[PDB]
Amino acid sequence: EPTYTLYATFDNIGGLKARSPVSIGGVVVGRVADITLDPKTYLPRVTLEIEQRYNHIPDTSSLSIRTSGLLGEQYLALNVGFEDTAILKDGDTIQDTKSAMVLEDLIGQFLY
Amino acid sequence: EPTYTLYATFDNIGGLKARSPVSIGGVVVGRVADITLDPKTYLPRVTLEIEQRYNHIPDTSSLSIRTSGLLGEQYLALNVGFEDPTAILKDGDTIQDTKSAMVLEDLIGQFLY
Amino acid sequence: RTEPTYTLYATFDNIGGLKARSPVSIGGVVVGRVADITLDPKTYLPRVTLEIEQRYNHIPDTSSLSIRTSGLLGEQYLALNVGFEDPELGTAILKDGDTIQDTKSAMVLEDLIGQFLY
Amino acid sequence: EPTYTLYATFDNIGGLKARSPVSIGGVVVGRVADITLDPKTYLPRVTLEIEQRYNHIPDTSSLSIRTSGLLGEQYLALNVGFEDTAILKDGDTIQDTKSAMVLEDLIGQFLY
Amino acid sequence: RTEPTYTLYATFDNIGGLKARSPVSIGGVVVGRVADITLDPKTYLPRVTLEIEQRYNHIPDTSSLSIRTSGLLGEQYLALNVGFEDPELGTAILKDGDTIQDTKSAMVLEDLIGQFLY
Amino acid sequence: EPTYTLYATFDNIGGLKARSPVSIGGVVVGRVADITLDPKTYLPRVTLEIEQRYNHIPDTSSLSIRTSGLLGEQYLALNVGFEDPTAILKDGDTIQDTKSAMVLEDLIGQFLY
Repeated sequence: EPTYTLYATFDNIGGLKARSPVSIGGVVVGRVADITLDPKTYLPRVTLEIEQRYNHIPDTSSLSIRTSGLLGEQYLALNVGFEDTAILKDGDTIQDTKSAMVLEDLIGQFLY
Repeated sequence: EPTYTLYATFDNIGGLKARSPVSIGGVVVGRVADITLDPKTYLPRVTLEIEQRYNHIPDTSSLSIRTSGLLGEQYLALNVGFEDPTAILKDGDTIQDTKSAMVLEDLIGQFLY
Repeated sequence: RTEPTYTLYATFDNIGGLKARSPVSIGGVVVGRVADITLDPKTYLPRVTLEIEQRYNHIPDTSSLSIRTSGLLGEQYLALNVGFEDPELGTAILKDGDTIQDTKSAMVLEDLIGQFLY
Repeated sequence: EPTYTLYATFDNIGGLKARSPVSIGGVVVGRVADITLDPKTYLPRVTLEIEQRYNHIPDTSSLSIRTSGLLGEQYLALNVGFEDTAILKDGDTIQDTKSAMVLEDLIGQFLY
Repeated sequence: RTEPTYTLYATFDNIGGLKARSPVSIGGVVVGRVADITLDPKTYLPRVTLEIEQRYNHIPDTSSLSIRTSGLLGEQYLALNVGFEDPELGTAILKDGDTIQDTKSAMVLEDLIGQFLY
Repeated sequence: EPTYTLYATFDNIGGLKARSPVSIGGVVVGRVADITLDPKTYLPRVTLEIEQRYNHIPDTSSLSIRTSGLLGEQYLALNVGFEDPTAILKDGDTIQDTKSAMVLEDLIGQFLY
């Protein structure tokens, strides 16, 4: 499958790494190609490669970083948004992101 | 065993994959043959193969995606529904009634917020 | 050589992870083995066949089976709970080919989570 | 080390098996030698072998069945009772026992 | 060849499972490595030496370190949190040999359990 | 490193064994050399060997038995106490202040009852 490039910035990518999958409905449609840290914002930017056969994904789509079972690996959940506006293609950015949970933040929540 | 085909659409199939089992009462009656994503709806469509000897399963039946123990693998729980004046499923029929895999992050967000 | 056994049957709603050769415990002591599991072609209910060591012959009908797990990531097993022997009436002893009417099906991790939350 | 025999009856021995240790203060002083089910009571009877160098253990002592960490193995916690009456030796019984927890009873407690 | 780095130091109360070669993450992206851990012969406090890739040169003094775990049975790592750059005053940039004053020590499983209960 | 001897008595040492470490601030400063059970008190007495380079540890110091992560192994957390007009520990000294291993069954019994 040829792929098209997508970019996304998160506050915290956590356990996500190069080769991590991109799922829709839990089906893998692509892969984290590279992770790097903005020289200026010190915020991580993910580069995605999405199989071409999933070409009709809207800009209103989002990404969440998630885990696969309890001790699972980290993956990216692409949530397909409503169409009315455009469609993503090599070089487009996903605006709407949700950062990995931080186990220590949940323990501090769950206690305090 | 020869098998008969069934189809079912979920919002989220999570860890379910090709060759994942189909259980009834925890007894394996079949296998996920293929998972693919609807070209139009971007919703996963599961193709099931059920051993023929389990032919009298009604339309009011459901599937849930479940895990086998805590760190288990994902499987499909077919719940045989009550039969009443609908029909019986056979090669090519669809199961309307589905329940998508749980998402660890949604349960933690529930349990906290 | 091997301990000779007697056959017992039970029907559950859901046997979960239980399989052929799974043990049968009393007070956590193994007294036998799941011999076969099969799914009724008509009731779509699993029927378990048990082999119990002969030396445990005085088990009453009022006895139960629960499907349980051995620790958190454990294997599945059958807990046979010995019921009380009533001298009033109602209360015999199980022998080759008897059925255990009182069963409890495997717990379903998804049902516990759905309970615990909703 | 030569050993002396001790016996004990529990309602439920759970995951305890032949060769399981007998700890005092978390120090191993002996071993489950055999487990068997009373022909009449259908209650498990444990046979223990205790290293001889621990000879001054009173009758008022108890046994609890416990687990070593979360996914640990099962062991027997011998709790040394007060002396005023006697001392255990080859063939004596420990009256005071506490049966293994049953994971399904704790889940039913924790929910209902 | 290898990315050249700059040295940073930090003192914690308790470094827990953190060891030499443990990573340093920003937003979960690795920017460096624990180079050495040693215990002050006088303060009996652990002092960590860090090597940060040069290409991350614009980190402010108001930045912090927390010792964290990667999933539940994970390995220990250092979360460097980039602080705000104040144009009023008080707020420089770290260079070879600077110290990170703001630290948070490893969590102690026994302290969480003692909290959660008592 | 040459080492200096220390002794300490706990109610329950749990999973702690010979060769278990002694940490300060999570830095290993020594090893459990031997565990044995007092012939009289039936209480476990731990013999510790501490690297000599950590000689200035006060009597008001404590030991706790702890676990390294959830499924971790057991180790001894030496907490250096505040020094005030007592003394310093050296080959043969005893640590009064101890905390015995947690017992999973006691925490579950707390958490429920």
